[PDB]
Amino acid sequence: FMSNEYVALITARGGSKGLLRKNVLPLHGIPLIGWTIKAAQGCSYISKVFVSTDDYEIAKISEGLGALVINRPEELATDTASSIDVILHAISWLEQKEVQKYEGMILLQPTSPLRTSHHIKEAIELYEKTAAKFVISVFEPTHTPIKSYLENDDGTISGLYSNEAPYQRRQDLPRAYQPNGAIYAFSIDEFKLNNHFPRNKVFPYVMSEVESADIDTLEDLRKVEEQLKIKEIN
Amino acid sequence: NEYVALITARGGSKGLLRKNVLPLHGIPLIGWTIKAAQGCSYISKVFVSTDDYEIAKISEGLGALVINRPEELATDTASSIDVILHAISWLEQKEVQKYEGMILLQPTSPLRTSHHIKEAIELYEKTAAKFVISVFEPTHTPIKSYLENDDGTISGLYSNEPRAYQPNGAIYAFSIDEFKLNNHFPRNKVFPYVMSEVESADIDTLEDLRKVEEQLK
Ligand SMILES: Nc1ccn([C@@H]2O[C@H](COP(=O)(O)OP(=O)(O)O)[C@@H](O)[C@H]2O)c(=O)n1
Ligand SMILES: Nc1ccn([C@@H]2O[C@H](COP(=O)(O)OP(=O)(O)O)[C@@H](O)[C@H]2O)c(=O)n1
Ligand SMILES: [Ca+2]
Repeated sequence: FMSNEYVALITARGGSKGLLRKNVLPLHGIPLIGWTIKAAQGCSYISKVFVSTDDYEIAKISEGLGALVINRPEELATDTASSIDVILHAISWLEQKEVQKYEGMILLQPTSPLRTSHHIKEAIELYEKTAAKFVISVFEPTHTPIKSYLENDDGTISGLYSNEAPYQRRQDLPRAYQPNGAIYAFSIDEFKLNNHFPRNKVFPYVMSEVESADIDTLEDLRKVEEQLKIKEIN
Repeated sequence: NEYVALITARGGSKGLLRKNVLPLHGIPLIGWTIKAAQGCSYISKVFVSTDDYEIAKISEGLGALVINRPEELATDTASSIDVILHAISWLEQKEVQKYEGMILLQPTSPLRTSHHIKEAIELYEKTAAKFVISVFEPTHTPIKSYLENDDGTISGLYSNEPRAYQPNGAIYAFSIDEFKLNNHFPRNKVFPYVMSEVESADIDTLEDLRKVEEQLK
């Protein structure tokens, strides 16, 4: 169908495998998660923004900004909790609590603050243009994996893709992509058919390595702060 | 075994302007590679293949010999094979000395030292290799990436999910005679010279150059 509706889902847990409270850390005057909430809200194609959280501060920040809160069960906020299970829970919550029927879900990670409304807009346009079942934001690494080698038992090496691939121009080879975790745009119906992410009609939404920045440490956060400060003062 | 170093440096670039001649810790970028080739005992002569006046002036000034590269071989479309074949042809006409191996070195790898070149040539001799290429093991293994299919879709490169190496572009040590009979890089008896990710730094932007400057102070 030509006319489709989209819902944004932001998954942010309180706990972490590190000694960092990532999702609420200040970045250029606002909590980290705020950059992703605002990117979703700023996009014309997004009807509603939902934040799935178990945390009081994340929920408070989210509601304050105008996003809707999906109260996530304890089991789904553990270090062992599966990405699929959180999505299925959010799909279930939406089907029971939200009257609007959505074709696609735009899953967005709070750890990708350089992914903007413009990136979401473009990813949804690609999703529609290609008749995709799943659009994932990716980047082309500086050292492309299509030009890599694998080690043989005798200690020699051979091209992973082909024998001539490591010596060929990157432009003359199929492109190899690395997902950056910023955007996962998928058909809600196709996700709950296999109860997992679609395996077919998967298209890449290409972003630069610079815009692919993922927050894991205070250094990652410091680097992005400087980048935003540099764009501010020029 | 006698070895000739070939440094391929074109004037043009898709990104960073005058890349090969930009200052890095007191020396033009290319000078780090010229000096790393000259500092290695196994290297008899150092040649710089360029289409550029500035690169040639810097190279001659550092004592390297200049191979004047034709315009078509300095384009964005120009093949790696064609640049090497041209240098092989130039060497066979303009050089009385016969070399068994060619050590192809990129000026964009300034953290690759004489020590790294010595070790790659030692591996080349010890293994009786047809080809030795400097590599690194990336933090994100290439086997876990996606490959773009013909219809525009993506799927896992290797499978839907082994030791992987990524060439860093710093050193290519191969037999000249063997390269001439194949008109391509050897496909067998290829051994990896493993370097760290940190020493595998490649200059493409002013940020890459600034990062190397900082880890050079
Ligand atoms: N079961 C989980 C795991 C991570 N996440 C969130 O997904 C983002 C990226 O996860 P991450 O790689 O930083 O992992 P942790 O910080 O949770 O150790 C973070 O913003 C998490 O808050 C979640 O919502 N539910
Ligand atoms: N057709 C070409 C392309 C690159 N090169 C050189 O190969 C090195 C690395 O090239 P590169 O991958 O960064 O691409 P460009 O700088 O040419 O855009 C540089 O020192 C280039 O000057 C060359 O000699 N002939
Ligand atoms: Ca873009």
